[PDB]
Amino acid sequence: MHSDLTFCEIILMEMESHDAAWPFLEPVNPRLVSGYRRIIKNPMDFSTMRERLLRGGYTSSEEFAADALLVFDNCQTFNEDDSEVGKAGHIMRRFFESRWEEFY
Ligand SMILES: CCc1c(-c2csc(N=C(N)N)n2)[nH]c(C)c1C(C)=O
Ligand SMILES: [Mg+2]
Repeated sequence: MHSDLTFCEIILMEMESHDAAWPFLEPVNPRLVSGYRRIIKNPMDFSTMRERLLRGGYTSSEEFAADALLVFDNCQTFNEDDSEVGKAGHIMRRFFESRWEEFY
């Protein structure tokens, strides 16, 4: 749908610009994060969804939502809930779930 994916733009822009978005704008650099490659099989981040979305690489809004949920799953997999990335991921995750349900 044009509408299904016109909305994925709105929310991704809103995540891209959220105060808590800083852990997720770029891919995690495994050279700098010991253990990340080993633990996180499928990395995901906002710039990667942005690339895929501009490219037309999403066919349904469900695919987009899967990529968003994967950012936060990988976050909670790797970081303790009281870590700084962890605290930021809970804010970004709660923002995403609520903004996504407000539409669907
Ligand atoms: C802790 C590193 C990390 C960042 C990140 C972005 S920027 C930065 N470093 C400073 N602000 N010093 N860390 N993002 C995610 C999703 C991470 C992990 C391992 O899950
Ligand atoms: Mg889940």
